[PDB]
Amino acid sequence: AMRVIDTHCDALYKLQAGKGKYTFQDAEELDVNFERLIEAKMLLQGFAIFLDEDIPVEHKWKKAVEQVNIFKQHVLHKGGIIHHVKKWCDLENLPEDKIGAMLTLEGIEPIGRDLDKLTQLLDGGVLSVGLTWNNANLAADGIMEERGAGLTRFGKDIIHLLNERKVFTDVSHLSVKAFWETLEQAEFVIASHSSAKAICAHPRNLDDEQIKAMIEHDAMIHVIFHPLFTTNDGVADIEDVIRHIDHICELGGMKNIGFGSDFDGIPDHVKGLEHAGKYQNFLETLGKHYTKEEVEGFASRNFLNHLPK
Amino acid sequence: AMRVIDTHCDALYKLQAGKGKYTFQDAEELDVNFERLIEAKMLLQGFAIFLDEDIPVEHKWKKAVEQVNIFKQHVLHKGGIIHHVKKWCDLENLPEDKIGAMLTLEGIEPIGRDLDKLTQLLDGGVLSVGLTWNNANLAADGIMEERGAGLTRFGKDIIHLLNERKVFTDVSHLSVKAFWETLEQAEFVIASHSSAKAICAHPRNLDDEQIKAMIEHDAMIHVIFHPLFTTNDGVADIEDVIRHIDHICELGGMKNIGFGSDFDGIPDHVKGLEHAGKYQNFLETLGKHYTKEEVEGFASRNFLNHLPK
Ligand SMILES: [Zn+2]
Ligand SMILES: [Zn+2]
Ligand SMILES: [Zn+2]
Ligand SMILES: [Zn+2]
Repeated sequence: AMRVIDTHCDALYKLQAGKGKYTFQDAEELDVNFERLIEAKMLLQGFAIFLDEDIPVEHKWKKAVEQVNIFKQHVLHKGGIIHHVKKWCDLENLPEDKIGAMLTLEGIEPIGRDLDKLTQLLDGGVLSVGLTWNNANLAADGIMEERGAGLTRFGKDIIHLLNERKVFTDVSHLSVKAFWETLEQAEFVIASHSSAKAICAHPRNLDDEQIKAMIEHDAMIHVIFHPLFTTNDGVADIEDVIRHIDHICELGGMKNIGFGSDFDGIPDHVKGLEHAGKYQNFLETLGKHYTKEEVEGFASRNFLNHLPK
Repeated sequence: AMRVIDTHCDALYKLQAGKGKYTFQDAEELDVNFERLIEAKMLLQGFAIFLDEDIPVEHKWKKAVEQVNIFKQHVLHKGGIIHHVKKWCDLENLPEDKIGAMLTLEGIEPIGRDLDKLTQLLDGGVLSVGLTWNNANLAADGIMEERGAGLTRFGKDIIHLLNERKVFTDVSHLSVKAFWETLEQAEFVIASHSSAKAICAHPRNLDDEQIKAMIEHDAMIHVIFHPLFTTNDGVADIEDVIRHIDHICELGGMKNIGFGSDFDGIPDHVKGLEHAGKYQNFLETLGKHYTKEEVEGFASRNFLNHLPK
């Protein structure tokens, strides 16, 4: 039984937007639903808290908390199997029949200038935080901001707290400058859903020096199943995804690769990776390029070897 | 009788903080109150919209609308004499017995990332906009942010809107980088309350190169009545303020100088200038140093030669 850790899906965002017309148990419009987790044989799934950039700055904090309660009410205890991983020890002591679920924060927009709002979310079980989504915010510039500046003092204050609380600092949407400053400050670095710039040149992807630095830093790179970041022409199959894994391995990152699908946040899908239920198929295909020992590394063992401590 | 244009006071912030306790007509706590505007022979006073940095992000818009309402309800029409300058033509056509009052925005924090909220403020009469106060925000870094970055996409979009609406872009608290990028983007530039760094080396002040650039751009520099920005030692009298005026004149900016007191935002005052009712005393001292025609330039004519058109 090849169990799977996936670091990033947008199920919370989709449920929230759905206004009840979607049930987490079996909605077919959700790449990540309860049935599809079982079928994926998930060990752990990360659920991102993420608000539309058009949610007014003064409603952000309320809508975030709402997504959290959607998690607590809809996702948790589903079928008596979904278990809340609120701390890394909850993960290391999870049963074989239970599936772990954790919360992650995709941009700090919901917290304004307030570190107590962040502390609240951390007390709620948030185990990974990305300072930015695509845009400039109070902590740093995201990757689509042309200015591409690094961290503010507020940003550094945030990371200092993440370090203190054994929470991942997620660089996936971070500007190039922010990424580098973050590596300097953060103790536990992850890229929750990124691929390799050398294979697909989207600004969102990691260049070779950044990948080497991640490896050197002992950080995790979780490759994304989004075709816009997989191939330059934006149309991709499973083999295309594998070419990104190949690239990171050739840079020496065999032990630093995991999966970060970005399921439910995908406008278009990779052929054969249409939803979390297609996971074991993906692993079988992967298994023609990598030993089972290596695939298990990508699937869960690398991540489990990199828990904040 | 020489009339006075002053581009910047914090009466709205004080009024709001006073929680109804301060009457605009004559409160001693208000550096700019009605009786003192009369004594000053004010022609036009700028009223800044400014929130404590500690106001949570989700309440900023509300607190700002509060200040606009304070302006409309406590300031306008007082004595049948205070007249709303909502557009520049209201200023050039002010009836003889009237005193003009205009709104300005001291940092774009209250609008979140919503350009429409800015459009509302502009429609309500904001005629000058500083992108930042001291801190990083969604538009640019302020002068006290270590990162010291320039304009974001949002900041550039704001300036385009200000250009189109014939509104001043105010660089008084902008980071050095943001200052230079703003001179590039903004059609109508002002420093609503800033002095000369060569005289007083505070980081908020303008160095000779910046001043020469302001003059070249045909921008207005309004000298401040804050001791902290007036003398290196923080203790100042009227003659100390005049040194800044002299300095700018020497750089060739006699026609680009006006006044920006920052009254009501000053913990300790320039001796002799403790409130707006001392303004004529100020002009009397200027008159030792400059012809009457030159003093009228600083007091109002210069600003009146620089209205956005
Ligand atoms: Zn997302
Ligand atoms: Zn995303
Ligand atoms: Zn102010
Ligand atoms: Zn100020």
